[PDB]
Amino acid sequence: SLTRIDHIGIACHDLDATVEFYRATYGFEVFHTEVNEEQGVREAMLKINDTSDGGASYLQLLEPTREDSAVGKWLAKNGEGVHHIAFGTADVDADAADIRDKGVRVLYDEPRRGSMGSRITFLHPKDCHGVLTELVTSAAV
Amino acid sequence: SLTRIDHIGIACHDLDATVEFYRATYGFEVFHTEVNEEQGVREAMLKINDTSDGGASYLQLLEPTREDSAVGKWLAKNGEGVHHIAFGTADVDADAADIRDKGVRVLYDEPRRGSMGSRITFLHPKDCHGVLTELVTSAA
Ligand SMILES: [Co+2]
Ligand SMILES: [Co+2]
Repeated sequence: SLTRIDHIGIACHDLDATVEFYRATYGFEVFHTEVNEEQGVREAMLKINDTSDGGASYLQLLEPTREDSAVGKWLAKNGEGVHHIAFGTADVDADAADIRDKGVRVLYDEPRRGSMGSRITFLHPKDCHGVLTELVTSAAV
Repeated sequence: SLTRIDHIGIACHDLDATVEFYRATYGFEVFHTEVNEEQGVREAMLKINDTSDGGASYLQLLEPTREDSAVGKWLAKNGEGVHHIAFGTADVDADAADIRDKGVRVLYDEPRRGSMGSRITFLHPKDCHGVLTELVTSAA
């Protein structure tokens, strides 16, 4: 079951400049930063609030680490801005299987590693009225 | 201060078809629907979760009622997709004034009515690294 907005993915050319913009303008601190070599992105999560399902809502600021990354190619085409939205669930595997069975294109055959040890998958934006959509389960405890 | 993600604003050609997609695919349902002739939209709010500041987070699906709308013009140029993000605050007026004073332009000189009797304003996307950013104070 999708029970929260987990994050908004925001692509930027310069992660350190964009992080400083969110910090200086709104007072939002970096919760966690990491590099995902497989995706070719450096990410900063800014925690905005906690959620009623036990999770949290973040801004996920993303910079490409190389030209051949999905995010680097998206930025070259569209400029900086909102890249994707993410919904949280206790069961990414079951939800992804349910949505694939409805005919939605699921970009990965199985969930992959995401921010802070999460497991994630994506839905094709052309099946989601133009919105690149991520499904997220937080790290297991 | 900005204490939650209040909503994601998603522009679409056909609100009813888009709502059915979110209902059928994710099991979301419509919390509130309204026609706003000032903004020139029809909008549906789908409540996804409650938030730790006492508010809630929504998807806001927006269809144009006329082509001379911020949203109607944006769809012609961009196609369907994410149009804005919105942050909740207890005092939209105070936070907009503080943010203007930092050099980020505010699109309205005074806040306007938004969905569900909220009080809203927007920050200029070219001052926000390409993200059209709304500030929202919910009704009592
Ligand atoms: Co993400
Ligand atoms: Co809005």
